[PDB]
Amino acid sequence: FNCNKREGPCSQRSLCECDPNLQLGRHSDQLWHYNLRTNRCERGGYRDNCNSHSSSGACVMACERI
Amino acid sequence: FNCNKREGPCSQRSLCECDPNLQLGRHSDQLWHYNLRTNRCERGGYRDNCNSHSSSGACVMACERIHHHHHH
Repeated sequence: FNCNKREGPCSQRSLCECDPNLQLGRHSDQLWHYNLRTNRCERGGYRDNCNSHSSSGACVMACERI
Repeated sequence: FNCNKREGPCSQRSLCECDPNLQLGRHSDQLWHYNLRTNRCERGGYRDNCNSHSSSGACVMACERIHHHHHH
């Protein structure tokens, strides 16, 4: 399933299940990513990685589960 | 469709059809948004608006390419 925002769409799956450490595009400390091991969003994102989010609240809604 | 990223998911349509001027979350100069009238990705976006993108390339692919090809 696609993880590069430049190369195809990002499924709802991809937003949370893409490895956030894939260095796709420049890194930004103003973006956020979901950590599937901890079930928490954390600061930082690679801007062309499907698992990169524009805000913490965007990431929480997209990916964090109870 | 939903446009508030904090309150629900963003559909593929919402990425491109949400009004990019809707002031949902704090503005960021480094985000991008899609202008549906001109079919062009432009600089700036509001962090909690579904039409806010992490890079120009992300916006181009989702909106100038995919949405523009399919939406009718």
